[PDB]
Amino acid sequence: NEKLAKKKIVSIDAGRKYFSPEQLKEIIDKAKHYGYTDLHLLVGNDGLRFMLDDMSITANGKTYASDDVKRAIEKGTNDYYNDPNGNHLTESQMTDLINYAKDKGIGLIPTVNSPGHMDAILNAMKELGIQNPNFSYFGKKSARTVDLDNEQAVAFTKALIDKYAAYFAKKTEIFNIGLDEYANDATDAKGWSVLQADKYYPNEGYPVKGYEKFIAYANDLARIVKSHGLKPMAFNDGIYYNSDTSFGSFDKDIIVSMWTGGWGGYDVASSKLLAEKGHQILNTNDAWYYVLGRNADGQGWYNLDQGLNGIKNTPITSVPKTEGADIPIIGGMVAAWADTPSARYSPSRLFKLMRHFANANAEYFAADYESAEQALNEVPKDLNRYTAESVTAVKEAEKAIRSLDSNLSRAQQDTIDQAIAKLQETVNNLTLT
Ligand SMILES: CC(=O)N[C@H]1/C(=N/O)O[C@H](CO)[C@@H](O)[C@@H]1O
Ligand SMILES: CC(=O)N[C@H]1/C(=N/O)O[C@H](CO)[C@@H](O)[C@@H]1O
Ligand SMILES: [Mg+2]
Ligand SMILES: [Mg+2]
Repeated sequence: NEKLAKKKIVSIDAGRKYFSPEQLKEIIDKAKHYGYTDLHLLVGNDGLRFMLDDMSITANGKTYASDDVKRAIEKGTNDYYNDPNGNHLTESQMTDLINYAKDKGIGLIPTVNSPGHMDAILNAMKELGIQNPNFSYFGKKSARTVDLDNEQAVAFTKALIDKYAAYFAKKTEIFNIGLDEYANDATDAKGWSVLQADKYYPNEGYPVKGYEKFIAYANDLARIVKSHGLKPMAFNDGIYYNSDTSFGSFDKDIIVSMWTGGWGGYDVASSKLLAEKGHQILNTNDAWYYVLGRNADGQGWYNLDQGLNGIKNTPITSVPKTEGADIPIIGGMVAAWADTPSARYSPSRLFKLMRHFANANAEYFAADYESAEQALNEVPKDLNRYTAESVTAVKEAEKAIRSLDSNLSRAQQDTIDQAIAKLQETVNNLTLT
């Protein structure tokens, strides 16, 4: 029961790349079928591909008009990637999508990423007329990351997150504020080091109070999200980067999506340290990542074969960087990404990844009762014209299906399937008096 109670989530990068309501519905269908609990839909991730009906934003002592914010975001997204399939989901489409998922017992968790992976928002701010929103590192400007010294750019971004969080209030549980990979383009993936550097290496031109300002920013977004009754979530890499607790403390109410154990020269906090600090953890192990278009061995990092191997070899309970500690989890999340958003989206490949994650951790995933429900619906309603003996058999087989534990896992699917087969057999054996 502890296993089935955890979240099982599929994540889809619909920030970089357009996904239609139809495509997303198909993903929800498969998520439900395979025993998942939630769809994690990035809508702000480099591109920004979700537009509310009212996008007016009040910040910087004015209001930026809804139609101007919309045009600025559409344009800004296209400058990142002008997807021939579409630009953004509308509010009507999102509301319907959330309802469609809810009716299948699937939750939706959105991400609108900042202060990194926000290319489109930075573009949109410039189109509105806000100056120099981008972070720069010794003359190299980030296309993805806002400068936390820029009060006007920061105020706008916070007000945009508030606007989205207000929409998602009461229709979702968790809002992912992201926070991953600060200035990864401008700093060669050393952005957290750069933000912390001035404290330890002063008078060398590193950003003054960089990391301290990042903690304040993260905590302000957390406050914003919490005000709407949503649980804030964020990726782990910048949270106590280098295990450094001396700059300040992160809001404990931020759920940590633990996706990386770090790499050479990129020393992230262990999941042990994060749990000890009082954060709940969603295991988002990059062992299971799939980047669209990288479809076989040799086709690059996070290719489909690598992800399928990661799923086979790294269970849902194996969290990045545990230090050998027992790390509790709220659930696990397998993620598909669109780093090259011109890549073809292949539903079958995504569904293979999803199916493998479910099968490899089958005790955690809900069983499928849909065919059992259908089988019961197909039983002839009136049995009077059949022999007592053949009728009793059908009634007992029906009882057997209705008696199944309603909380079986995917590991126990055969119990359900055998019960369906028995009912079908007894119905075919009904004999006219
Ligand atoms: C908003 C919406 O379309 N809801 C439908 C639905 N959402 O998943 O599928 C159910 C069947 O599974 C239908 O009974 C619901 O009417
Ligand atoms: C939290 C996270 O996963 N961040 C990035 C990532 N960094 O290595 O890997 C993915 C796959 O390349 C990218 O799509 C993500 O934007
Ligand atoms: Mg650009
Ligand atoms: Mg009926």
